Amino acid sequence: SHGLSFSPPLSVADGVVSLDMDPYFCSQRVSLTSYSAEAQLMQFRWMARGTNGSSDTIDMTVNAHCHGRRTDYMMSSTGNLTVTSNVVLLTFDLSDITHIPSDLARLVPSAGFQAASFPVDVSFTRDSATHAYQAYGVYSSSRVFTITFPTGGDGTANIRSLTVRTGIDT
Amino acid sequence: SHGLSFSPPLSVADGVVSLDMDPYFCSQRVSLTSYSAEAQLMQFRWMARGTNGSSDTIDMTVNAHCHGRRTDYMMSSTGNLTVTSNVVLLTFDLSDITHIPSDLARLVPSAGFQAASFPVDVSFTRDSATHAYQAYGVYSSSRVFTITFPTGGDGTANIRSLTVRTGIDT
Amino acid sequence: SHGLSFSPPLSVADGVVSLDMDPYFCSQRVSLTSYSAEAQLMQFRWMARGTNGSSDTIDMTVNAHCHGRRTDYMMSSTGNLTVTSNVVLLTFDLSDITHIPSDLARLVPSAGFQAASFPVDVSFTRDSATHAYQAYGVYSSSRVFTITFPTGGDGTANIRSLTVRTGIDT
Repeated sequence: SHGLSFSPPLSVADGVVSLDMDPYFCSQRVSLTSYSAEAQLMQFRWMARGTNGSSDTIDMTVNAHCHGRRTDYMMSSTGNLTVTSNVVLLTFDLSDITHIPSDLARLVPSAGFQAASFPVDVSFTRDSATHAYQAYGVYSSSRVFTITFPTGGDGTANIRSLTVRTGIDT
Repeated sequence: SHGLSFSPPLSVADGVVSLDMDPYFCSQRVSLTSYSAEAQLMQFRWMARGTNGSSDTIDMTVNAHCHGRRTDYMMSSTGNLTVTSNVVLLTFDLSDITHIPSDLARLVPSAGFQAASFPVDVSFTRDSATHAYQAYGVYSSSRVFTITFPTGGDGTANIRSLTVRTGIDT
Repeated sequence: SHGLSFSPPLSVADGVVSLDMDPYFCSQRVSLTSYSAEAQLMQFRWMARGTNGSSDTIDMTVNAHCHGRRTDYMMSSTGNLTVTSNVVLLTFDLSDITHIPSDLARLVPSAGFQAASFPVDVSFTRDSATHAYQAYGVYSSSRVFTITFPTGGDGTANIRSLTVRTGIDT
């Protein structure tokens, strides 16, 4: 007879058998329960880059609420973005963050999450009018996602008061 | 002495003891962590059925974002819905989907979830004005939920640009 | 040789080794999966207290959707709130709830969650105009959170139709 062996996330050390727990995901308070890691509200500025229908950049003030392995993004723009077409792509690369939090892992999506486009709420003012769209993002790599949204009209224009609301599973 | 026996989700095969993991819920990367299953953004059309305060139907364009065991619904209507009263019930039965994704399990709520009404965001235009409500749905069975919302006024009318935003735990 | 010992959330009773599961977080259906606890939609009234930029109180009609260890709050006000400044703090203490649900644990945030400010969506009408803000709350203790939001203008005024939308991890 072979004895008993323990496969991850089960482990054994000095006769004690344990469940190894990601504290951002789970903990025990006797029974197996939700995360024990402290939540963070991160505040930083993110320079987004127009990558299609714009060669412009725009500063976003970002509040990243990290709770368990959910990071929720609340972004607001200062400035006008120059658009050239009826659709624009705005790229969000982790290198274009100033500040940059130490828990950078809270801004990288899981491999599971990265596999699909995800919903992004977009609003902005163009020609004094408030536009609002159900847009979509997709990660191109683990550090970079691009959102795609309508500009409100055609040709060259300036969109202002850009808000972005979305979230990722990390 | 009886020995040791392992209760689900613990299991033993050839001396190796494991935690069986639903990959839509959890995985191990050494420690027990969040889901490893790939996210999906599903796109299909859903014919909703007025079931009270309407005998009409309306085509919805649905984006179902499946991430872990969360499915988030973003629906937008093409067409007018005929209403007859100040409140309407709109039924969403899985059989009235065209396309219909192969991972249909992503559109069935958990028994836990099904036990309560859940929040649904509803908006639409009636008489040129944009209405918006915090509405509620409830599953009648595991395949069928009905949302209940105000129509914006009284008697016969046509509501347009119907949006529905909600999510289910599957 | 010492034998094998089982650390929480693993446990052993009469030779049977188990994973103890918080049913609000997890269950087994063979593999380890999401919560099995029934969801609740709670409905109660909550008297909020102006604690800075107001010495007033305001009745909120609250719908608390409890699903797993997520509680989502949908609040709507009846009445005017008297404000005195350009920013207001509104306190939500569990003692000021009437009704008060028996599953009060669904309205206490986790120690993890409590550690950070969290996003709160606020809207209201002032001077006939509809204001809307991305606001923030923070728990001062496990029973009491305070939201902080702009009033829409300055000096004494009355804000009406106050809505509050937020959620907590419990």
